[PDB]
Amino acid sequence: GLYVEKVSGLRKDFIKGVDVSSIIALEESGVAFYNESGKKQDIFKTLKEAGVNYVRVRIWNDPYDANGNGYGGGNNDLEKAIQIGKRATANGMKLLADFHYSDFWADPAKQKAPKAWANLNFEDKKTALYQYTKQSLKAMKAAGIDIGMVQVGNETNGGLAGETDWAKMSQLFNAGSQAVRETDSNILVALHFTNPETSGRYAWIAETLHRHHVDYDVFASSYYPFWHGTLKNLTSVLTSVADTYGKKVMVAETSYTYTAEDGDGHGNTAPKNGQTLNNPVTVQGQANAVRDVIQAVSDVGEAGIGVFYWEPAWIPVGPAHRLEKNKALWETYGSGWATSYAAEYDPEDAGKWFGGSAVDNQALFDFKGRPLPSLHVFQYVDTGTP
Ligand SMILES: [Ca+2]
Repeated sequence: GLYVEKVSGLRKDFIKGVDVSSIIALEESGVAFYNESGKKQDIFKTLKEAGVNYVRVRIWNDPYDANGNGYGGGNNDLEKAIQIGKRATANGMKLLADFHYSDFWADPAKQKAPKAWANLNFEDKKTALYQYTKQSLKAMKAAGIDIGMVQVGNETNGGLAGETDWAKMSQLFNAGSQAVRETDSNILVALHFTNPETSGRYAWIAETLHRHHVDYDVFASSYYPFWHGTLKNLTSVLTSVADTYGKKVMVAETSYTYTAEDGDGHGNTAPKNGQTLNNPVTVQGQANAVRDVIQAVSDVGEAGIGVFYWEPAWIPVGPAHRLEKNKALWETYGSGWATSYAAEYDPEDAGKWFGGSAVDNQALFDFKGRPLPSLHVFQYVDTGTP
């Protein structure tokens, strides 16, 4: 019994995607997913029947230490990207290649360059980034993966591949963009930013990108109601970018908590005090959250092309009361957000906060790998619930 009010004015070709980057690590850890009926089934087939038509995957250059131990977080590299890509294509879903251009998590605070580009002069790093993108894409193409979109960077609010100067950042952006353009004209190029609540932040970035002639088609944004202000602001701030620079807009990342419980043993990101919780922390609440973001992006008009749910299947590898036994898995398969081996690259965070999943209570599947009714949100927004 899940209610979802039809999204008014939702376009038929609206992108409904999910980012299941951790799916491979979880699978190797023994985690399994089922369907409505309760029978074991490939998550990708389940996602398809749910109305999902796009899949996002993060890609790190070298998410491993000198000895080959994954930093965790899914150990996402070009290899896993292709594995995931192939499966998505096999299920009639486009792929969104999200290049972090880093060996590990990239966000508004961490934009470290791949160890390989560690000490390279800007000129050489620029050409390296172009090569990497070009090779990576050609590789995916060879595997026969349907690539529909490419993200040049992840939440590049203040940096990219060790670069923090917007003049040099723009050049790296075009470098990656150039590779995409040469690979296929139909592929959309997107830049990803976050923190839309910051007064005039997106307006400034849009203008800056334009001043440096950065060639991109989609202006993507993250959206987590816990900290990113109101949906009215999101819609508004994105509409400006669209109207003023004629770019398509979209939400690259978003999610919500369906339970306050942590069934993994590793403390979760939400919910917590100080965080904004406009919807109840329940399956219905989570569905409302997603349905509203879709509405918010749709209200942008022609420019709003889609929404991406972030990690809807990063469920626990085992019960919370097996912490010790889980730690083993997280460490061996990198099925957690980070492994101790990531300390060499990020001694700050992952260095002494490595562990399991922090978003298992924000998935569309339960702790047992079974789909929650909130997974049907992707269909209901079209018609609604009887
Ligand atoms: Ca957890």
